[PDB]
Amino acid sequence: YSDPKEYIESKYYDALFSIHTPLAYFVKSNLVRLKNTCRTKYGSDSYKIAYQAMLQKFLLSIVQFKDRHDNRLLLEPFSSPIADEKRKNCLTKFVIQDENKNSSTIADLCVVLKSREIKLQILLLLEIIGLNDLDWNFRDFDYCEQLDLYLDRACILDILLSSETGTIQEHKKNILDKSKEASLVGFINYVLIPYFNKKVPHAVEFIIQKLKGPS
Repeated sequence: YSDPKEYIESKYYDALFSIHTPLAYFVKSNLVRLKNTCRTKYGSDSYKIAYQAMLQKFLLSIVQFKDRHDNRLLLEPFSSPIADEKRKNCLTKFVIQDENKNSSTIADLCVVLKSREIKLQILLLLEIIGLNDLDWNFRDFDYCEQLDLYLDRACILDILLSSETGTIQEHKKNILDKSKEASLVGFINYVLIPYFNKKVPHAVEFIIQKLKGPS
């Protein structure tokens, strides 16, 4: 994808719908390449602004997120064919071609995608926070407010699943396995800390407190 807008649309939706793929690749590879391209195209003076605008496109207000997920919008055709292809590939893999497709395939797919997109939104936010030098805010605690709300949704989702009892069923169970990137603990240890702790360390610390205790 030559056009940067198409590149990031492609990578955001590949990251979301392509559920077996680590988010570490979205961060260390996709976001970095996009940022480079903006650096080159817009110049070192002013690229942060354009980079931010490109990311912000995929940022979901808490109201928009609730609609996307309560009404299972992710099952529906996207008018953009780049996003839509990734949706279809996900459905082909987990709802059409899987022999065990059953009565709880859809609900599990929707919760795996919801858990996954919460993480993606936290990532977008952390990236924007770093760009705008907003980390100091997390010393003693609106993008910062938005991060906070998504962290609430992350751990509530986690608790909801934990309070409850096909290959999508394994992905769902991975959300609560600490050894996996799909879990909050894994998302902290394999993504947040390695790729965000050097910039944004106060935000990372805040995330750890919010999601796990003070320890």
